[PDB]
Amino acid sequence: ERPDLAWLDEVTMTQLERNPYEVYERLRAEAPLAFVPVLGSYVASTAEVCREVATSPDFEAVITPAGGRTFGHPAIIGVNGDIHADLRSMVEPALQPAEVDRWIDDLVRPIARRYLERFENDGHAELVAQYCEPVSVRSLGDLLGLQEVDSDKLREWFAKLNRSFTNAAVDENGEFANPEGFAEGDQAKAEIRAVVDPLIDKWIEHPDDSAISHWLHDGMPPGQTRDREYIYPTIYVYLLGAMQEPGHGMASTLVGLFSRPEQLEEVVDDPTLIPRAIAEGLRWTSPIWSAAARISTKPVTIAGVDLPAGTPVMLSYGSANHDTGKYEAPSQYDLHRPPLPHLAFGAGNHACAGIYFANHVMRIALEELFEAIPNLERDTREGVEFWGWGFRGPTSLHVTWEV
Ligand code: HEM
Ligand SMILES: COc1ccccc1O
Repeated sequence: ERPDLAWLDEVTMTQLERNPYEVYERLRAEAPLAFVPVLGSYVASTAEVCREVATSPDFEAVITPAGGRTFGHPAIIGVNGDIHADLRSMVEPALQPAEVDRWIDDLVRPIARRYLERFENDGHAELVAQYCEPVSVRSLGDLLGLQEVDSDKLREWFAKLNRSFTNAAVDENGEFANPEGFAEGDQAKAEIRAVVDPLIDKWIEHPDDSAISHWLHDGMPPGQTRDREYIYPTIYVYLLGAMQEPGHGMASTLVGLFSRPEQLEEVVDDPTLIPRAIAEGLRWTSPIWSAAARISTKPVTIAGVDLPAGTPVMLSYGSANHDTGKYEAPSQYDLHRPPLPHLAFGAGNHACAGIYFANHVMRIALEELFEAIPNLERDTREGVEFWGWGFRGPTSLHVTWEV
């Protein structure tokens, strides 16, 4: 429909998943808000357009079509009004900074040590599967009340929900081009129900200090609980992004540091620099790269485009965090970049609710790793591939150390 962008017709889902950067570099220059045919949606590629859409009074929350097919209703990321207010009040207590500070160290640090103890003397490791992912899911899983769900299973669930949620390709008629791509999402949800339904049964009659027990009971009249069908979509929100992204953030940070060996040494020498390294890592490869969206509630003009009411816009925060109007050489990792606002946690009233928790999980994990293996080296016999358009991170991170 937009003639000068006819090249967008030839962009593929696989290309966006393998490497979205060239297409989005072109988008940021030619059309900060652009309809991408294979995604079937407008996409916002620049920091200005992403932040405007995420905070605009003329936009409200929505899930991308494949995300809605995966999570259903009411997922906290895609609802508004009183429902959203209730779901926010539901998840917020255990994420409050003063509360996190009470227990985050006794939570994450023994978990990090346990996973490190399995390989820290091996001299070689694949840190995504052996460390970054297990620490992320074990920390959150224990907080939720899923202590007895093995980290292998939690990692499998977030991988299947990832692929279902991002099964976004549409054909010439706007229909999903890969309809069998949702089946492993459906299978993951079926497995989650068989595991979590008996836990919910128990928590209803015998509440405890797990987060999910508090989702059932907090703020309810005496003897009442939130119906499980009302909270499961937000459980799924957690079992995808909240489980996956701290691991993505850690690993992308390590990859960025390895690309600046002078800066990796600095951080290992002075671990007070770990929060700064993580912040740049999230800017450099944003874990929730283009999974979020908003929908317009009235006619609105964005980046010169007159959008009718009811128009979805995908928020490609990962591209926004490479906006060359904001950063110098944003494709390069630079620990010493001046700290600026970034959009890796989103913006607006649907901005990330778990920032403080997530940053601590990533910080403690990297502190323990560098203490256990100060001579960590990237295994340059293998290259690092990143995968994902909706959610993005390294598929593996092979490392060595002397020893
Ligand atoms: C580095 C790790 C993480 C990153 C980069 C991240 C990023 C994001 C992003 C981009 C969104 C959508 C924001 C928007 O649409 O504008 C989001 C939403 C959310 N995240 Fe985080 N997230 C991370 C970890 C976590 C963790 C560990 C939790 C929970 C313990 C969590 C809880 C939530 C919740 C509840 C929402 C929904 C907020 C709402 O819709 O009102 N996140 N996150
Ligand atoms: C925090 O988890 C998510 C955020 C945005 C989209 C999907 C998620 O699971």
